[PDB]
Amino acid sequence: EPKIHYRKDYKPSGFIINNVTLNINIHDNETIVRSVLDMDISKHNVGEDLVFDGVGLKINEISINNKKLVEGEEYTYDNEFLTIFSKFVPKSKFAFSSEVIIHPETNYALTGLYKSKNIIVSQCEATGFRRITFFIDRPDMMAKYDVTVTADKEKYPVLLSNGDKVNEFEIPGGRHGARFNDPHLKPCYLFAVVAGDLKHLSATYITKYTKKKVELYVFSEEKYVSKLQWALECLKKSMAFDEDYFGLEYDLSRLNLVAVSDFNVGAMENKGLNIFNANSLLASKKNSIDFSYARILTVVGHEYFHNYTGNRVTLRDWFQLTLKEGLTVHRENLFSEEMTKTVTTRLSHVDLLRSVQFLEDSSPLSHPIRPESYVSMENFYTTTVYDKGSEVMRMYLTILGEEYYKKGFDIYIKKNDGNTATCEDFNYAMEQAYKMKKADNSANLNQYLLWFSQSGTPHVSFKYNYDAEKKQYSIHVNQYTKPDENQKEKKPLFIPISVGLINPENGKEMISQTTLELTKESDTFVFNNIAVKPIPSLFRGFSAPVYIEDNLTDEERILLLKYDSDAFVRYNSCTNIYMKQILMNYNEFLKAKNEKLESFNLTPVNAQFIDAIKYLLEDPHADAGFKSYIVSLPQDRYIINFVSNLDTDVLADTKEYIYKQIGDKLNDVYYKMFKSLEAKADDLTYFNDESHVDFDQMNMRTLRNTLLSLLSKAQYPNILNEIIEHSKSPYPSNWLTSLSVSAYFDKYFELYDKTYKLSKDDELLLQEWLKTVSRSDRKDIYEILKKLENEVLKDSKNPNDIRAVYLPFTNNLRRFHDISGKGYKLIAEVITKTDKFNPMVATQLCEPFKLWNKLDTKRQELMLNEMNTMLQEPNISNNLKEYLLRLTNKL
Ligand SMILES: [NH3+][C@H]1CCc2c(Br)ccc(Br)c2CC1(O)O
Ligand SMILES: [Cl-]
Ligand SMILES: [Zn+2]
Repeated sequence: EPKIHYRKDYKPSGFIINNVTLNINIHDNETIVRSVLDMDISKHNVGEDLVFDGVGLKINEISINNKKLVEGEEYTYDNEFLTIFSKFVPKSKFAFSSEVIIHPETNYALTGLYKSKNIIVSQCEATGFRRITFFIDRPDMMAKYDVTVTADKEKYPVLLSNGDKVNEFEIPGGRHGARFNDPHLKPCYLFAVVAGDLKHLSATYITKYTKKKVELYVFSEEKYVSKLQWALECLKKSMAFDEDYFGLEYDLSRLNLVAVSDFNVGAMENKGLNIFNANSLLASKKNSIDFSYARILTVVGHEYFHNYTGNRVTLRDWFQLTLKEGLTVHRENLFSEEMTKTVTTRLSHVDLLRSVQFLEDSSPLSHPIRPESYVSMENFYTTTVYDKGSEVMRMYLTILGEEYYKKGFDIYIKKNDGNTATCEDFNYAMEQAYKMKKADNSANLNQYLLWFSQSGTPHVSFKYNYDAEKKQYSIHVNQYTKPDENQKEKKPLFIPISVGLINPENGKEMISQTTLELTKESDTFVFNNIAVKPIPSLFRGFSAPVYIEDNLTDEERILLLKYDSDAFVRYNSCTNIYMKQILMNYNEFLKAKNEKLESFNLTPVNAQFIDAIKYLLEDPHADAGFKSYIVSLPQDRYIINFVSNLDTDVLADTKEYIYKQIGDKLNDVYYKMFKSLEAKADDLTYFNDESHVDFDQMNMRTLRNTLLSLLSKAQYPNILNEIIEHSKSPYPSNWLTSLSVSAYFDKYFELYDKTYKLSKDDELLLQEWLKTVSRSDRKDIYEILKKLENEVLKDSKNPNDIRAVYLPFTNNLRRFHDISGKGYKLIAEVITKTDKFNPMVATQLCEPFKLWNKLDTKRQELMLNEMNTMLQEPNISNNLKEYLLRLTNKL
């Protein structure tokens, strides 16, 4: 029965905070925070008490207009809210001031002000500023910030906060201070401070239009300063992209990026002072796997793009979160697609959406991208809000085209720059462009708003007709969203369907690609002068976030896979072929299990599909990244969206059969390709250059490592020789793959020790090594996890360490879901232990339970018993309690 906030209840504050003047004085065993708030009474004031958020603060004194308030008589504080009785609240402009004590050195929850190794750092989104000092801690309370930080100079030579550094000064006793002025009004969740012995790389950027000089700095601890350069390159690329595509320039004289080792999320867009999980900022080619480079490009870009979509235009309230996150992910997706120029970039986003986000949207946690209520906002930084939000933001571009999309985006910025905004404000701007494109001032996007308010994944299904004498082709389309616990009645959405038509005789396009606008529950689209029966290429680029039911034969899907122009449709046609096979074999194994059959049949894999995989693999002009997708079955969390009461044992048996069906025909091709790809995949050009990344070459290594895994599982003759040579590669992607694939051989623990020694002296590489062990397909994985706990992880409270040890293992379909329930018990024990010092990470660790009600009856009960046991833990966090109550349909 928690405190629940509702979107419909929004109302402006009765107060105004115009300026914030902070003095943050860091000592070994306490930090003293002095704060002066220059305040006023708003037009919405009705004489209410003045209530500040303030969580876990120790009050030394509080004052109004430099007269101390008296506890009990004039205020009360209950460790969450400071209430000043209205009788003592002025009726015009006044100053509120306070001095509180906080303890970053024991703040293991990494919210508010905390210590990460030898760095002091803040994290204030969403509602952490109230853990530093008193505030009306909501994003519509925008103010200007004057921040002084003081500390021991030897321990903390670098002091940072938002904006211009206006003074530096020495203090008796070996201390010093620095003062910052941020001229841009901001909500308090964008405040940040950093103190540490930081080293940096720097550059000067000159903006495109106003020719402003901007100093760019990237910071880390001294040991890792050599890992800063790619992030700086990524920042320069991000700034140029926002200038080139959106015409947006940076608006301060300096921008700082800072890496810290202990961080709950990827990074944070604090104004002029972006703070990063080190794993999302630091890399070097000797000490990072390839995937670090796309991760840093993404996160550095994302944080930079927030400078407009989030900071200069911010949020009226937290229900609008997708307005900054969906939009900023979309901006980062456009950026990364342009930077990498690989079709796999878009494909990876689709692969993530249709696995983890579709799972979420059919789970008890399902919510629209603009939720209707919350208890802890930190539980709603979800793949729905971010990734479905991004697809909803991308649909605007698909509908409008680039020219009118840019026009609408510029309207959004112009109308809302410097202010809070709502999702409706964005839709309104897009609507102005829509009216232009349609040349119709009665056109509107009112229906489009359902994408913000309606939960659940739409299902879009197709039927076809071709009249050869008339040369007339028809596509009959239906949409359906399943009722859920948010709406028992669902409405049709505005679904853009990018389509082409392929001539199956020559593989050629038969129409100009066109985007069909489905706005009704069903529609028929007719095409004339279609000279022969086509195969339709549907939802090109994955043009709407939906379940696609193409009702094509496997023969037609093979032709698309081979000849279509659109990477997504080729990949999806392959996905659909696999799913048809998976569901068939799954049912065959399931019946044999349920009926305790002594003999039964399995349906073999389609031989023409196997031939098509071989054809694409052997094509020297086809794309290595795309090839790695075609030889992999769909993700387990994708598959589960199509199976009721999923028995994970039967699914594992199903995958095993299909992979071996294909390998028994293609392993020699796999081996030949693994060998022929080596020269180009592993070429050492630019290995000593952190300013250039070859994303195509990286995709060649991904393909090689995918093929090696398939060949190792298959026990291909003498493949251990290749694994051992692979362990000698300079590329960590390769030598960590050699550990993974050696799980099937007696050399596993030899390579475990070899790669440990290669990893143990770099904090981030060791975490990648932990992930590799955790995900190893070992029969003794439970004993290996104990080894990691006892020898490596031990008592670490570092979120990266804990997540590395446990989350990859939870994707071990056969072992995590052991029918004894021991894997559920193991992870629940970790969740409960972690919740006592880091509620956010504890809730992140709950991820495997999200599919609990989609599993077979026995596993459902096992998972539910562990969740209810977690709910019984004394002093459970609000974060974890809310999450588990919602997930078990109690909230
Ligand atoms: N505002 C920050 C919130 C933290 C977070 C989370 Br949670 C998930 C993905 C990303 Br990317 C981020 C970075 C961010 O800038 O959105
Ligand atoms: Cl000063
Ligand atoms: Zn973000």
